[PDB]
Amino acid sequence: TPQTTDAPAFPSNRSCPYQLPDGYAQLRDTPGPLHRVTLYDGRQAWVVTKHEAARKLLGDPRLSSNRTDDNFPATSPAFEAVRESPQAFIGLDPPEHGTRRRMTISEFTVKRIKGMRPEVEEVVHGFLDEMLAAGPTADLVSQFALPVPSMVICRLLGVPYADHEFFQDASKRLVQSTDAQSALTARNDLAGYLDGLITQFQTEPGAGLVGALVADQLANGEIDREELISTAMLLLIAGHETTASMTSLSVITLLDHPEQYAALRADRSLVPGAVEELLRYLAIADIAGGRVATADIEVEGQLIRAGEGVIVVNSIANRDGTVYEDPDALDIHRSARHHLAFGFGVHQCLGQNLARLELEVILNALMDRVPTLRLAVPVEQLVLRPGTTIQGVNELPVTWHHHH
Ligand code: HEM
Ligand SMILES: N#C/C(=C1/SC[C@@H](c2ccccc2Cl)S1)n1ccnc1
Repeated sequence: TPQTTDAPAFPSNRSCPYQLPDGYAQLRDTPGPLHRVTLYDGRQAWVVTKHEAARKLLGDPRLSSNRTDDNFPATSPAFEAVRESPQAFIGLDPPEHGTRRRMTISEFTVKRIKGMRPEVEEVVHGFLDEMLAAGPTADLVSQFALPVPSMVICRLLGVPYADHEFFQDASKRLVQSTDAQSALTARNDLAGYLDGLITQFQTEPGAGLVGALVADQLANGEIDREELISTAMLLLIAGHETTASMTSLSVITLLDHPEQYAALRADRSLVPGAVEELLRYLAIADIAGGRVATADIEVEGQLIRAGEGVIVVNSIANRDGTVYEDPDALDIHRSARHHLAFGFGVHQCLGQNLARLELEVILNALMDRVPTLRLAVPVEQLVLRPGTTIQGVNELPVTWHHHH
């Protein structure tokens, strides 16, 4: 009795940091914008696997972002720690979505991100100062890739970096837990921490976005205290984990494509385009593609019924050869325009240009200060995170030429 199914298990795990899982390549190749999958609990759901259809469905308000809905597509038991939890605007639909998102946009404008560049460069070179002073070997994740965005997002939020070991540990536990209880505990750890910060700011107004939300919107009853906690937690976790993963995966990927890494070093005007290509190619945030239909939607002859879960798999859409010629070739010179690594539409990543700024500063700094950087272990020996979380590696051993 054959085991072939027409609803393969989803998600799949990467076997190479920068390649689609074998099962995803299969979905990429199968014609049609949609494909059935089976989630961890046996429920069937749709995945979107082509680029233009992914944009269209991300733009369709009939695909709700409401994670509290019973039919929202959960890809791991740990999701249940989010289904029964208060809801940042990543999980809201218009019109509620806009009222909450606009409370935070002032910290992520182009003018603010520009103003942050000297501060980001200082943080980047500070952690490189310390890592290089100590000499190889080092774990790039714990010594550089994680602390840099953590320090940056703490200052943006007004979260004291002195507490970094606490919330770095909680952030990891929340995002990578494979059971609801572990994720729920980390959620509650972070919430209790953030609730105390709020009360402190009500005594002594503080800097940063959390300080501003306490002094203004909270004081005016325009955001619930618990929504403020959920909102700060979203930005804190998003600010830590995603950028850190782009750094480690970009280093791995660039060292596996030395001709392009050399071309990048030789002409730094290529770095912004290289960042876009790396974002398209590494597409680390499929876990951010879940949707639930609130009405029937006809998609190129296929029918999404009201109440069905839909996952917009931007990593697969980003390998659509009708948009990106030879889509599985890394090409830092190609047009990676219109990639979906940050989503599309009303929920397109609030932090996208901070992430672009941090990756540019980081790649230039590594090429400037550590041109002899190389992995200290074979790529095959790295441990990749599973497809139920943000893609990446939890450790990245590196070495380099030690200058005394
Ligand atoms: C390379 C790094 C990053 C990637 C690949 C990424 C990816 C994404 C994606 C795909 C979405 C859309 C989710 C959806 O449609 O439901 C999203 C939304 C979001 N991201 Fe990021 N992100 C990154 C970095 C950041 C950073 C540094 C922040 C800083 C706070 C951040 C904050 C957010 C927020 C707040 C949202 C929700 C926006 C909304 O619902 O209106 N992200 N991100
Ligand atoms: N989607 C998404 C996304 C997230 S980071 C915070 C994640 C989270 C997971 C489980 C429980 C609570 C929370 Cl708050 S969900 N992200 C990543 C980059 N930009 C946005």
